[PDB]
Amino acid sequence: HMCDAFVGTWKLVSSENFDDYMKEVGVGFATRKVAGMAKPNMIISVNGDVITIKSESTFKNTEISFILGQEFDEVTADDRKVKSTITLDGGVLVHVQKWDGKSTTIKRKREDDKLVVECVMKGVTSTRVYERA
Ligand SMILES: Cc1ccc(C(=O)CC(C)(C)CC(=O)O)cc1Br
Repeated sequence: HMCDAFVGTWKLVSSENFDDYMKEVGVGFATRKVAGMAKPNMIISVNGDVITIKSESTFKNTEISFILGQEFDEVTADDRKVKSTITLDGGVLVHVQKWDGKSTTIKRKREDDKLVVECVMKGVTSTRVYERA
């Protein structure tokens, strides 16, 4: 029942500062423009200890399955090859991605009826708000 309140199908409804976050990550112009249009469906499910987060989008579909605290390989939507570790900290899913000596942290939280995604690269934060689909 660890991630019960995250499970479901969610649709992106708002984004703030995503272009700057993507710049800080190293995403190039064309990918930033096309990625920034997308309104993905995020599908979260749990089976035993395995959490799956899928993103269905007009830009790029992605899928990760993981066990909390156990590092895994991830190919991000912008085609970075990262090493990811996801933990639960006070009810927040905390996702750290490492690649090329860089790091970004993505936090996912339930707030009211929304799922709020905060993406941080150095001093730059983007906030992406999802509602139930
Ligand atoms: C270029 C690009 C396109 C999409 C995404 C994501 O959707 C994942 C995050 C950042 C975690 C945001 C979210 O899930 O809404 C990331 C990058 Br970089």
